[PDB]
Amino acid sequence: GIIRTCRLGPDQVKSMRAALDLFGREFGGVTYSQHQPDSDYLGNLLRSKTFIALAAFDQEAVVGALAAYVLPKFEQARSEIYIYDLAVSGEHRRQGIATALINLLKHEANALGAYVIYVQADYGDDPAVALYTKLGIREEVMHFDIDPSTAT
Amino acid sequence: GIIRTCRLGPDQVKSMRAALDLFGREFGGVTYSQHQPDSDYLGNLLRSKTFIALAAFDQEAVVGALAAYVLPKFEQARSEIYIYDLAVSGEHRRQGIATALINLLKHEANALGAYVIYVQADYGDDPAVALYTKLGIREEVMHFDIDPSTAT
Ligand SMILES: CC(C)(COP(=O)(O)OP(=O)(O)OC[C@H]1O[C@@H](n2cnc3c(N)ncnc32)[C@H](O)[C@@H]1OP(=O)(O)O)[C@@H](O)C(=O)NCCC(=O)NCCS
Ligand SMILES: CC(C)(COP(=O)(O)OP(=O)(O)OC[C@H]1O[C@@H](n2cnc3c(N)ncnc32)[C@H](O)[C@@H]1OP(=O)(O)O)[C@@H](O)C(=O)NCCC(=O)NCCS
Repeated sequence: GIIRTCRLGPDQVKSMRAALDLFGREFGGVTYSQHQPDSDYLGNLLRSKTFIALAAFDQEAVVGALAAYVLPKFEQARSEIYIYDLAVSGEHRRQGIATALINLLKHEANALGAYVIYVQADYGDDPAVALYTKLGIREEVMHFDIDPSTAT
Repeated sequence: GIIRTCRLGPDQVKSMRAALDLFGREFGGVTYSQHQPDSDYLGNLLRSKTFIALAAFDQEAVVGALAAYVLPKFEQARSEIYIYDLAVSGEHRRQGIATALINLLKHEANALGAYVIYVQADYGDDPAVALYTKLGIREEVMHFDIDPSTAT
């Protein structure tokens, strides 16, 4: 029960595949565990300045993970970080794991001169909504999906 | 009134600064026109595979612009495109400009193997909401902002 948090680098594709499994198990979409990208693709993601993979380790086991994207802005020299997925092992809930990964993300943001971190949640994901409401400021917005298949 | 649409490259920082002015004027935030990043920063954005700047030209004038981010996914070898800003000159509305830039974005998505394009709107931006409702599928969601200043 000694938890370590870190940002994965491209030497850690093995721990990254294990974070992928955590997502699949926790979101029900094992979508995450078959059809995983090959090792070069994962390595290339971990090499980018614009993708942030964070993990919490129990021993060598991955018990929490967070994937976020850095969005370098165009109107001004500044950045925003967008949390895409965040999961914690079911056997490890209510132990501060999600909060520690978010805390590490803030340290990553500060190093990047990113001025805000933001994350989105569906109506009904009450854990998610409770966590983010404790940690940040809620706004409500609309999302639209567009199919590129219809290009003309 | 011959409109041309294209994706800017790093040789076109001049047209990109003009797209920045269109945003500032159209969103009221001229935030967009002072404090612009320097030319290397803009050039580096235009060099990335992960940032998409699209513009519509009347002569040499920029009359529409769209900034989007490609999000290479981690669970699977695939991508999503996230439209950040989209603006059209006030003297050029109701002429198909926004729709053409979105159409070009779909061609960019198809070339990238991106499978979806998505965009967000505030309750009350009825042009935006009407455009996106004609073009895609609305969902409603929550957004939370987190201040990295509080890292511990
Ligand atoms: C939400 C989740 C990240 C929680 O992780 P966690 O380590 O157990 O959270 P932490 O221990 O650091 O922080 C707990 C805080 O989150 C909130 N919360 C967490 N789980 C909750 C739950 N099951 N029910 C209600 N509120 C919850 C609370 O606000 C809580 O604060 P508190 O203990 O002071 O009341 C995750 O375990 C989960 O259950 N599902 C993943 C879904 C998700 O987060 N986002 C959508 C997937 S991308
Ligand atoms: C919204 C905006 C992109 C419209 O651009 P446009 O070139 O005039 O749009 P197009 O001519 O290609 O397409 C028109 C469609 O958009 C919708 N629409 C566009 N402007 C509208 C308006 N002012 N009022 C109501 N609906 C509008 C309609 O659905 C319309 O379809 P229709 O002509 O068949 O009824 C832009 O000009 C604007 O007014 N404000 C920018 C705000 C924004 O788009 N997003 C938030 C900023 S990031």
